[PDB]
Order: sequence, then C-alpha cells, then structure tokens
Amino acid sequence: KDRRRVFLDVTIDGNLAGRIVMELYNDIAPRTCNNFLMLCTGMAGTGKISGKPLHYKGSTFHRVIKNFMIQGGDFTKGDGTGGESIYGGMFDDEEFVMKHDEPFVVSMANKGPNTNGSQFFITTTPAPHLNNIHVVFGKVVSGQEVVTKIEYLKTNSKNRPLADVVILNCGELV
Repeated sequence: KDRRRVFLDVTIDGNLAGRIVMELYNDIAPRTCNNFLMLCTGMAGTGKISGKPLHYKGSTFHRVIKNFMIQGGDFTKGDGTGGESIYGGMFDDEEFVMKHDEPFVVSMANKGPNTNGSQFFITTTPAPHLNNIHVVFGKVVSGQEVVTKIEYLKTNSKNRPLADVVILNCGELV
C-alpha cells in the first residue's frame, strides 16, 4: 500500500557482504516504520536524550544467534545497552498485528513493555513465541542471503561477531 523500502549496505571486516533491502509496513505500524526509516536516512537529527545522531550509518550488528537472528541498531553504545528513537528516548509498543510468522521479518528489540528505541533484529526462522512482545514492522525482500552470512559468523561467548559487521551505507529506495 503505502509501504516504503529501505536498505543497509553491510561490510564484514571491511569487505562488502551485500545489501539488505527491507519493506516497511507503514500501513500497519506507522510510528515504528517512521522511526526505522528516519534512522536509516539520518533525516530526524540528534537524539533528544543522548544528543547523538539518530542514524544507523557506521553502527554494527553486535549480536548474532545461529539459527535465529541478527541484531543491531545500537548507535550510541554499540553493544545492546544503547540506542534511542526519533521520538526522544523510547516509545510504546505500537501494534502486535504483524507477527513473526515467517523468517526474515524485521522486529524491534527491547528491554520490556514499551521500551522501543533504535535496536532491531531480523529473524531467520518463524518465532511466534515473540508475538505480543516484539513489534514486527517489516520484512527483508532482498538480500536475505546477506542476513544469513552475518548470522553464521564466528562469535565470542557473548554472541558478538569476532568480525566487524558494519552498516557501511543506509537509506531509502524505491
């Protein structure tokens, strides 16, 4: 409908792995998609609380779980403890209409009810047990293979890729 497309160009230890293209379901989750799109483009400015650029460029996929997902979006701390939304701080769970019924859905990472910031994860398997907990707002429509390459990278005891997985470029398409 009024669905938009966004991209992430990812490098693994400096070498380009490819492009992940995601379609945002703006019709089902307008605030959540708006937040994600603005973070991909950097067009909302600096975070109200952190004072840092609301932008994914240069941030990383700091967590990958074999057979399940890859997580990123922490542009303030790069380890899972940071991030901020374009609304200032965190925002509420918008909707639980869209579900983790397929692999490659894009979902909001969180630390409890209504704690959505900038961190997100892309699954590689259905995960209905995450329904009504994590807001699903998009799907990978191209570059699913880039997602799985990142997912199977060797990690340390904290699920962090040993390789530097960086979002080299990011923005909107269509």
